[PDB]
Amino acid sequence: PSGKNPVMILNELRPGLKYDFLSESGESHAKSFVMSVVVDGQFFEGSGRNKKLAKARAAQSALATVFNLHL
RNA sequence: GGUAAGGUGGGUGGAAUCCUUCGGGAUCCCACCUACCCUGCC
Repeated sequence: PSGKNPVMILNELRPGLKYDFLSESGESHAKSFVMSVVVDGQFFEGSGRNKKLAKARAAQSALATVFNLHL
């Protein structure tokens, strides 16, 4: 699969970044997680119900800002 | 007992960029399978 997230778009348009996962909360049926990034020296964040959703949110923010575009 | 929703681990497969002595190296994503955790309905 070529991908399903804004993560791969960013990582193909302009790679050269770092990511930092952050802790979780809630019960197993309402669980949440978060994922942050450092791109071009900027910083971004994005929580979600799972690890992929977190990175998709944070990477979409990192993309739109650093790329001066939108998803 | 059956039915449905979400999360995590493990295994396998698929996919992209960068570098390369073309043997390889680095970065990175997804799906499937299996097990586990947990909630809703009847």
